[PDB]
Amino acid sequence: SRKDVLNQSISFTAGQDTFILIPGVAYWSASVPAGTFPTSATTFNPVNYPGTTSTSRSDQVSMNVGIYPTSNLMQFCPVKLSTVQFPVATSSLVHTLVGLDGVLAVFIKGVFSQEGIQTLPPLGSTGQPFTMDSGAEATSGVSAPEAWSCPNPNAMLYQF
Amino acid sequence: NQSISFTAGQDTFILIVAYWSASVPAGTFPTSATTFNPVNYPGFTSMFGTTSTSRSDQVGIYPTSNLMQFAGSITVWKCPVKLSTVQFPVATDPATSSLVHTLVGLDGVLAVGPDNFSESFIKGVLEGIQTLPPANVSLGSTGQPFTMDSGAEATSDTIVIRVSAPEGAVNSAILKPNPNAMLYQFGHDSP
Amino acid sequence: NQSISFTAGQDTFILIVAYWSASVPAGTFPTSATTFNPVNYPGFTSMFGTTSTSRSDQVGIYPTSNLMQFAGSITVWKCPVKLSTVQFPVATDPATSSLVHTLVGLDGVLAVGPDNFSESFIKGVLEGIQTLPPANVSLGSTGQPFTMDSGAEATSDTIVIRVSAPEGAVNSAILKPNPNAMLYQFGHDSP
Amino acid sequence: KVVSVLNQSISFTAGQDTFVAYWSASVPAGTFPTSATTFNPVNYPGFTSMFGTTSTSRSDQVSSFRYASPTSNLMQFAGSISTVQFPVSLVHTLVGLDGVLESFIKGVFSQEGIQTLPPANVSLGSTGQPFTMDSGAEATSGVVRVSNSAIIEYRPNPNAMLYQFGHD
Amino acid sequence: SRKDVLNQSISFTAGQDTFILIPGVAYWSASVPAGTFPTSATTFNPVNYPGTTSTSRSDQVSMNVGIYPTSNLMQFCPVKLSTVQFPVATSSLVHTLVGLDGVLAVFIKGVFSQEGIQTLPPLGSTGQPFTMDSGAEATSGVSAPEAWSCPNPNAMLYQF
Amino acid sequence: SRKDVLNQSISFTAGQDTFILIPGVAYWSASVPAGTFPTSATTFNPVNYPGTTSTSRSDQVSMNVGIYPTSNLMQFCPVKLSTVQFPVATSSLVHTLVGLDGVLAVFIKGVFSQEGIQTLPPLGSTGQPFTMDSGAEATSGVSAPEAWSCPNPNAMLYQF
Repeated sequence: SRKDVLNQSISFTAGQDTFILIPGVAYWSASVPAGTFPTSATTFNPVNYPGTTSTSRSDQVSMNVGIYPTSNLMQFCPVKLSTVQFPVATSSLVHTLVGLDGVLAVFIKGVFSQEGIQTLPPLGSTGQPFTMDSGAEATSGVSAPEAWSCPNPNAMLYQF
Repeated sequence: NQSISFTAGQDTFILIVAYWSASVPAGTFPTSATTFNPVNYPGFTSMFGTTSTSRSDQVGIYPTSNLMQFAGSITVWKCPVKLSTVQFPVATDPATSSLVHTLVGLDGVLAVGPDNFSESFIKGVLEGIQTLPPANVSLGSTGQPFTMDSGAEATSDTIVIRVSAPEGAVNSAILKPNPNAMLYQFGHDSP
Repeated sequence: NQSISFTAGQDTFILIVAYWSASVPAGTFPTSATTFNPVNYPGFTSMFGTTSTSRSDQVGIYPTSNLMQFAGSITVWKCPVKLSTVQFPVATDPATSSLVHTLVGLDGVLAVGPDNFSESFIKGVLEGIQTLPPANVSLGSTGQPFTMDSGAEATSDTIVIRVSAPEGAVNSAILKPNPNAMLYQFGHDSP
Repeated sequence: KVVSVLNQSISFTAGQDTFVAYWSASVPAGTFPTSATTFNPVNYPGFTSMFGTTSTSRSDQVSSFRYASPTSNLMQFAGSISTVQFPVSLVHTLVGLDGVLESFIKGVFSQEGIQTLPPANVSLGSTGQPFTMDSGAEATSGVVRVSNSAIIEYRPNPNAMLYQFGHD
Repeated sequence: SRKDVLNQSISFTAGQDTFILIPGVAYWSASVPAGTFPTSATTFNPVNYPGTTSTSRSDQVSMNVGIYPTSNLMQFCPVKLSTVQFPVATSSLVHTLVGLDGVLAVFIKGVFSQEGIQTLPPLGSTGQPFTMDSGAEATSGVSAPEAWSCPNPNAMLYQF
Repeated sequence: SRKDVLNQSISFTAGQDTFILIPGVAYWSASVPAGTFPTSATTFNPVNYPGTTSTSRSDQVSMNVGIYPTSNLMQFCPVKLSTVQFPVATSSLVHTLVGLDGVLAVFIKGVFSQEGIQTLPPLGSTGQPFTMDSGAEATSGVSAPEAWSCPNPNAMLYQF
């Protein structure tokens, strides 16, 4: 029933090739250097549509982002969330993510088209091409040369 | 695909990923230690690589026997196989509960089903998974009746047969995405 | 046309000009040295002469085996064969680059294809060219996997079989203009 | 059963008028190509894993074929958008090709031994080509004007693993 | 787009049996003696519709000839261009021509119905019944007892 | 019958004052330095509408050029062909050209309005203010501070 909007502002990365990707989480853009692709060393910590613990957030319970020029006129994969079996030398089944390999390999007009999760890897043994994250628990769950999308009987969304 | 022959005294249990021919002596059923192997598809290891974690980085029969060996059978029931989960509490330091995989409901395999094909032979008719169960976990913890072993991953309805080769029988037959890789340029769409 | 038998231990690779039965041991695939011969058509040498340069101067199967030898297979994929060209620079005096012929894309032959017929056997189912490659040029320069040798020209989809004769098997079957010459007076026109 | 692209940002050489994905050179500004010039082409991503690598590998995965078919700012920009035979013996050569011989802003919208044309130990003068193929190194790939920064169903082989996802 | 016409005049061969055959090249008629057929020793050098090197002519890029009496009233195969493999004692693939065998074996009213090439053989080993030619490079690329037929953006034909 | 067109592209001479002048020959522009005029030392070698020897070209046998900006928005005489008598100390009559004196002496919007010859001088004694040329035989017969115009019975143009 939500209608996520986020008038986000950027000063983009001059030089660094910003690779922008994409439920509260608004968008994701690890900043990669010039010409290259996200290595295993590359990571982003997201942005979120604003408005708990990572053991609580279950208490309560669509596309077409656009990018528009914040600047003047002269300075310029179907991914699913898998998991992993891995034998231990102490057997588990924990989360990993495939499909990121379909990200590294495939102006001013701009483009419009279209519990416990905090740290996923829970690299390399996970099979993820690189490392995510969402940072601290409370605050979260294009080359330069040199989000607008979309209970229980005791929590707030029940009325609407 | 290939062309096959079976040894006397035994019956083989090939399944429909469509190559695991478990085998026990003639008349018998699989055991706990019944633990077979895969003999892979036409063209497999190129598709999902030599690297284990790279396993998701792209995303009837007829006899070959003569006639005066008149002896044999085929038998197919069927049972559904569901890959499910099972936890177990283990007194580690501190004590843990490990959730692991299991195929369940298979036990129609180990016995006669009501539905069948059974007359003579000569007419003819996720990431990380290696074995079920994997290492360090007992088959007896699962309660699924047997393990099936992938082994070398550098090499690596559910319908099972029962072809019974009695003693002194020649039992022989003809048995059988991410944008990154090139397969989009091979990919045709859904109609 | 004729009626044939095959030796144990081997599998033959007959092709569809429709007579070149390459043969390797049982289970194996052709080699570089796999180099077969033609066994010609009904009535050939009269048509295109005994003279080499005069080669353009006019312009299923069923078994023959019994039953208690119950053993065998047929296997047919298919792959297209395209006669193409290949050059190569050779340090002659002065150094030359010789363009020569090659059949390319054949390499589906050397492996399992997805599409097939494979169950038991007993049911049944330009000017100058001599060999590919010709003389004085290496097969390794071409990269086509094998040579096929015409030999004596005074005697002289592309579909290949795989009939596998295992050890101790009786594997047997029934296998198969210019105005100058008289054939205009034989020639009927296109409809 | 048949089997079923480049995003690349590039700036062109200043003072140098510029002609798998593309194979075209740059001349001096206002000038034309001659016998001295070849071009090192570019590729599609990752195709070599699908194609082949060697000095014998064209035709190991796919047999044959038929062919269906501005990074700068407004302050620094400038500029504008077979076979021949011979005595010493047969060499391939593209024939009739010679006829190749407002301003940059508005952009453009439009639709083995074989490593050199003319080949190794072979001259250009017999061939009538103005321009030389080089194809880069064969170890990576192979083959069978703008004057300031800017940007097919095949007959397969059945052994090839691409063919387990082909269609008619 | 060409419309080759050639008002050709002949004084024919009295005695010698003239065997007249047939892209600029207008017609071809090796003159053979009385009664016989073209031997391997027989050759013609063509005529051409008028209006370079044999390494240049690529710079730029339909039937019914008739024969009409030039004289008074009392004095009187689907061929295709093949090539040849031949092993060398030094391996090549060079041009030859078959179908000429369909030429040697099958008045005044007259008859109307219907790079590097200079020397082809590049005889006998070629399999040609006889020897062509076109003569010098620049000037070219019926028994007596005793042609009217039918680019690149830098050469002249581009406008029409 | 020809309709010469030539989509010519330039990067012009920054600094050097390009003086652009004007049958296959498309245009002519000797590049002269800043402020000055073509001296005797100044020369151009032409461009030509594309598509022989200089003793052959007789084998076969209208205005309004326009100039249009190839570039962005911030980085920026009735002549007749005479001849010459000259006494020799060895008497001839060879070619020279007058009217070039009416060339040395008289933005972005752009302007639209309106055998044996290879080296002519065959300077100074010729009376030409400066030296032409057409360069090699086969390939041919506005200040920066710091062509679209318009036989014999044996050559190709005879049909059209």
